[PDB]
Amino acid sequence: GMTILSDVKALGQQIWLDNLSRSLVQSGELAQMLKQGVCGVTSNPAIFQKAFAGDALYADEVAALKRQNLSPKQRYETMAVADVRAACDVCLAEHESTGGKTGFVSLEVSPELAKDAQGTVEEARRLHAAIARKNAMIKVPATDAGIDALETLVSDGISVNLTLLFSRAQTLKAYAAYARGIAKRLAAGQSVAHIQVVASFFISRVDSALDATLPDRLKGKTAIALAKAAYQDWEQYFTAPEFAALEAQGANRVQLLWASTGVKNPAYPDTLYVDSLIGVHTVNTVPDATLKAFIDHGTAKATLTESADEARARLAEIAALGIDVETLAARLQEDGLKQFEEAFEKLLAPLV
Repeated sequence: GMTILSDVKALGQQIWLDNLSRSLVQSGELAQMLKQGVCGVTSNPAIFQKAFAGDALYADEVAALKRQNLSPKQRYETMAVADVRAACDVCLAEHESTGGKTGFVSLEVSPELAKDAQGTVEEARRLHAAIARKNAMIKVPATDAGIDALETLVSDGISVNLTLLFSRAQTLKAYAAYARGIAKRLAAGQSVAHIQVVASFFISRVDSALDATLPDRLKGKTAIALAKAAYQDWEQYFTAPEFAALEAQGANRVQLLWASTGVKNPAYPDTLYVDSLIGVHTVNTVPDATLKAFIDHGTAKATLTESADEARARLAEIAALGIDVETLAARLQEDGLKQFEEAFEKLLAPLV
């Protein structure tokens, strides 16, 4: 039942909604969710493409914006920033109640900037200022350029959702860049306690890529094993003396956020990813149908750290089979960027 969301909070994990639309906010539904245990919102270009295509409340907004001399990208941004700002207002009470630790809404920069660090910094600063809310996170793909940009944006005091992570190595690079930006701010005497970063590590895409050619004992197990190993890396990185020296001064840890947690293979229970990845100091962002499934028949248990030994053994067998998870991660990130760009171009076309 609905109290499972509160039960999961007690285990140290926030559950966010992986969807955003003008009607979700305007109808009052998002505000009711924030009272009933949803703790934040994520968007991406595919989410907006579907929202703009299907939500009736955009029609008048598009007609108004087509009366102005604006590029399709600025039409999109005016609509998207307005939804994000309205959602931030709904989530603000929650955000402020925890000292700025919860109640975030994420807006992703243009996919065409993914390999341009300076362009990414420029757009992220601009969108941060345009939303004008302390609980907005700018979402930035975790390419090498994105990790460069992350260090700068953190140095600038901006909260970031680093997305399209599939790699434990790349995630550790992101932690190091975060720590460099935090260290810069502390050395300059600037505040850090309100800077929040999440590392959105994708789940279902890994199993979708590998399962058809895996042996039976491994089907539907790789993504969870990778996530469990990533969380052990996280514990080790953030408790080490180097980060402890920063956390003593007010720095917040990065938190892992499980994304792509809707189950895509009907051979697996629809709550598989949410049930399997609950642990302290994490987030899981879920599409509506997965949130519904988890409320109905999910289980709140501290599963993320269970059986870490078996996770390691499975990842060792994945390597034994010749699957290089780092090569896979790069390919999955590249594919996700192409897919997001496809969705973005599809949403721009009706805005010309």
